[PDB]
Amino acid sequence: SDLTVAVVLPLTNTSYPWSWARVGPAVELALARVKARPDLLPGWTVRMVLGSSENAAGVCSDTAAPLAAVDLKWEHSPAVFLGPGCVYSAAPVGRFTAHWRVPLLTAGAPALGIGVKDEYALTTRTGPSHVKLGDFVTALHRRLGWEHQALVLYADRLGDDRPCFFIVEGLYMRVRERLNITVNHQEFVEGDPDHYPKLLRAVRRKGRVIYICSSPDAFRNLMLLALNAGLTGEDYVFFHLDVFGQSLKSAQGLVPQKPWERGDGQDRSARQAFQAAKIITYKEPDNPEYLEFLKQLKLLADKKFNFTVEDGLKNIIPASFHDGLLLYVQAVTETLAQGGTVTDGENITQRMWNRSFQGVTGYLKIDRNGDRDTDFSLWDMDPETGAFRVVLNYNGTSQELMAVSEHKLYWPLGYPPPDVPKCGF
Ligand SMILES: *[C@@H]1O[C@H](CO)[C@@H](O[C@@H]2O[C@H](CO)[C@@H](O)[C@H](O)[C@H]2NC(C)=O)[C@H](O)[C@H]1NC(C)=O
Ligand SMILES: *[C@@H]1O[C@H](CO)[C@@H](O)[C@H](O)[C@H]1NC(C)=O
Ligand SMILES: [Br-]
Repeated sequence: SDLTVAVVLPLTNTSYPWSWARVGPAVELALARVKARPDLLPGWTVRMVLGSSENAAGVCSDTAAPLAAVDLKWEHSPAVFLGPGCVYSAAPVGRFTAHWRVPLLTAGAPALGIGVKDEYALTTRTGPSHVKLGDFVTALHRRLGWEHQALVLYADRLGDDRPCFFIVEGLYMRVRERLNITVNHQEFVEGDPDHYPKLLRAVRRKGRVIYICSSPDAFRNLMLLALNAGLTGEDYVFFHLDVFGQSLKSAQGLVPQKPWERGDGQDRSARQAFQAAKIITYKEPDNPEYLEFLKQLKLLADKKFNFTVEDGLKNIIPASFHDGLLLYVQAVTETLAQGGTVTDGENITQRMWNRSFQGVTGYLKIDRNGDRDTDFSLWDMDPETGAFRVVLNYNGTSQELMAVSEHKLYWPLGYPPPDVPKCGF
């Protein structure tokens, strides 16, 4: 019989990490692996029905998505939902699926609010979530002895899925819960020169350990301004929250990363400014199955989905959809083996939560709350070359920070700055 999967993702817009053009080829690869394992889903064939989260304007919507989920639910009685990826689409869809007691799988929806599983029942997140970044910051602060204060600056585009707002919301709640520190925050608009005076005033008076969520250019600009104001690596550290690594190039091999470089006549000043800057990204999976996945994903997307998949950290999302689907397929199989059936959402979800699995993204742990443990990398500058590289990795499960390639964290004075200045703010 059929195990029907309902997909609510962006079907025509190709610009999201969870767009169908990237997730669809990944899902196909997953279903081919399943089809070649007869021990899986004994007497059940996975079929896919598709609905779009996009409004007329072509963006993922808080309206189009639940309307589509409702339609797919009536027409197909799906055993499970795949997606949505956008916070704004996921929020209403997840409340519906919870009410239907039908499992929803996603590698998007990183927002804090989705982690409230009393509301978002049977939602399993197999991609990153923003509280996990709070875990990473928590670890950093314990490693480096920062136990009092931090400042967060963040900005977003005109009005959308507000990635940076949700990143900060996630970071703030988790960090406050575990470290009891004071976390000042401050929103700004990127294209507005009126906002810079207040940003630089806030850096001066509100913190010394500083987190910035913004476009690569807004970060560079702020660093240049910080330098000109005599705010240097001795008293300050600036973390760029750039989870998908936009400020950095991919498939570089031995070509050194110089995120401070523009050829705009400020490169020397930028390099000098970036001595005080470190970059926080998701961890690039390093296992060989992943590189094979990327090879296969690229070929399939170009062939059947009319789309060129670029190298980048964004590709972890479709791979996590891939892995999530397989984790779900294993769970259903285990449920069938012990007398259950495919529509037993609660029993299927219990078998995914608090569990380890091996997939193209490597080792993956889903925590007790149904959210994947997320790994992070910290990049900083070789003072000799100006180049950036990964110097620390964070394992989301063990909560361990490990040195990478025997590198040392760069500090101008050889030790990190205190989070409170010796004379007060
Ligand atoms: C695909 O999605 C992107 C958004 O993720 C669309 O681009 C935004 O479009 C709105 C108007 O709808 C603008 O105000 C934003 O500033 C745009 N932002 C970005 C990031 O470009 C894009 O138009 C969509 N494309 C299609 C064909 O539907
Ligand atoms: C992360 O730590 C966990 C828990 O010890 C371990 O299972 C896993 O193998 C680690 N991840 C990697 C990629 O080493
Ligand atoms: Br979506």
